[PDB]
Amino acid sequence: IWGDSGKLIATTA
Repeated sequence: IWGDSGKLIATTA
């Protein structure tokens, strides 16, 4: 996981 643990969609925010 490159950022969020679950829904991995933290591109701009």
